[PDB]
Amino acid sequence: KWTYFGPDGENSWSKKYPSCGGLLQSPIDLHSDILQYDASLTPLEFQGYNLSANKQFLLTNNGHSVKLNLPSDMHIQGLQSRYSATQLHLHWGNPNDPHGSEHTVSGQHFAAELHIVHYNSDLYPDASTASNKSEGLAVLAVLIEMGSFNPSYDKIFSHLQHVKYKGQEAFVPGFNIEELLPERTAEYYRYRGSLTTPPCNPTVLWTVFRNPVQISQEQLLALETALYCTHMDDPSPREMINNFRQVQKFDERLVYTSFSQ
Amino acid sequence: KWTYFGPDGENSWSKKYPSCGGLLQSPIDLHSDILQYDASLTPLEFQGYNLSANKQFLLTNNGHSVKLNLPSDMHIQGLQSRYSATQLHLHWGNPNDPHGSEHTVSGQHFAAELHIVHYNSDLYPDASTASNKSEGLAVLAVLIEMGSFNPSYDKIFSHLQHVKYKGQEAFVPGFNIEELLPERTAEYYRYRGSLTTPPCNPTVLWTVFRNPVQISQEQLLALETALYCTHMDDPSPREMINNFRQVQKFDERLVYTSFSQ
Ligand SMILES: CCCSc1ccc(S(N)(=O)=O)cc1
Ligand SMILES: CCCSc1ccc(S(N)(=O)=O)cc1
Ligand SMILES: [Zn+2]
Ligand SMILES: [Zn+2]
Repeated sequence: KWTYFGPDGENSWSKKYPSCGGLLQSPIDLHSDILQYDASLTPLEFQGYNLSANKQFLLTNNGHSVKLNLPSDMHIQGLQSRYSATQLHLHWGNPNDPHGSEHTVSGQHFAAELHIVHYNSDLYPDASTASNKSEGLAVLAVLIEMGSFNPSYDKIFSHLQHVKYKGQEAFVPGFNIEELLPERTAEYYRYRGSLTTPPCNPTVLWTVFRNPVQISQEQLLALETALYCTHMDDPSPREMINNFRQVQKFDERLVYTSFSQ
Repeated sequence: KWTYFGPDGENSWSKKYPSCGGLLQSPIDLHSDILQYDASLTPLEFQGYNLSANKQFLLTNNGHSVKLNLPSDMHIQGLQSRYSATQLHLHWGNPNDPHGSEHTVSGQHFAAELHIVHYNSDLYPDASTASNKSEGLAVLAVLIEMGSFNPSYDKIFSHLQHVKYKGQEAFVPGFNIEELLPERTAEYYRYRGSLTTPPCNPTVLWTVFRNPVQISQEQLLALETALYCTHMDDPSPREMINNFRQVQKFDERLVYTSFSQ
């Protein structure tokens, strides 16, 4: 239907998803020439991130990433409208080239990238309806690099073996999703862009935190090697690797920063 | 009517040119994880590059770049067949952002890039026929950085006001094409890839020289302001700027280097 490789990879998405060839596409390279400090960019507030340890949240392998469903009482405060959470998921490379973030900074990929997807619940009833509408979506992006073991990311990664194949689903006990955010969340890049996968709707307000998080080499290896993008009984299995989009052209536009220094 | 910007830009080329969505696409980012030294990459020799100043060669704006036609007696010695020259041309950015190379190195763009296109003349009678056969083409790529004025490049650039519009033709006296190549041509990157424009045929043996050449800011500004993709009489003119493709996924390819450090 769509993939990140072969005949149905990214250069072919615009045949069935015309917005993939339209305006405002993400991701982009965040580089100094196009950065502009904007003192209007104040800190976001993450509300309802501390998920009940008494509730369970659905983890799925959807054949393109691993996604955790989030509840709509979790939201971002600080934007014009409230944006309520719908899901999180990740993008990564492969062990021979372990640099699979979607955004780059001064031309450099990070190892991986987490996206916490929210929709404008003041204007729209659910994420599906908001997804192709004005001001519809807001995604937070965390850049990931190898470093220290990260116990919070392991609250997700410990479940990967239960969602190895496309279609499979596991339950994850609530935990504080703010633990997956980096230091100094007040420091971020902000621009108007798009979903980085089909349908590529140009309806995303991006917030990419300035500082990366760390995960260990073993945790990064697990994320790169645990999943397949095929069904369990597919006689031709494919490993889920390199599930990021290449950077798009971004011309005569700025990315605004909440930091100058 | 494919372009580098807008609805007919590069995410849409695969709608009309299926090889643009196929394998083995160029350009690519040259970075350490995918480099491997190959001691079998011996030096090329450039034969018949010193074109007579008393002869003249056709310069044409083809709607996508500016190209200089080259004579078939100009050839590369050192591949497994003789490859004869057919044309050279360039890719570049724009006046406010002079960063328009096609290949990148460790995620950074150079100002511009020169391609000297050759075809297997042992097997094929012309470059068009060669272009759709396996390793039918060999392209040399020179990375261009903003630096000193370069009198040799100016033997092309001094004619740009005479090929401003699509289809226009000018004559350039012969000069020594080897003066467009960088220092230490024995140091290069080699990989199997494709044309970087439609029809994106995967039939190119690429050689990217390790070292860049320099042209001045004034020479880049001339190149970036002289030319149009449209005909002289077109009521909707379009500036020929940013005529480079984004880098492509490396579909399990390595890039081989003739230098080990
Ligand atoms: C509400 C849209 C659901 S589909 C979807 C597709 C891609 C993204 S991304 N990678 O965060 O831009 C997020 C969501
Ligand atoms: C012989 C093929 C002529 S068309 C052509 C199209 C693209 C290239 S490129 N930019 O050198 O890959 C070179 C030639
Ligand atoms: Zn994503
Ligand atoms: Zn070219």
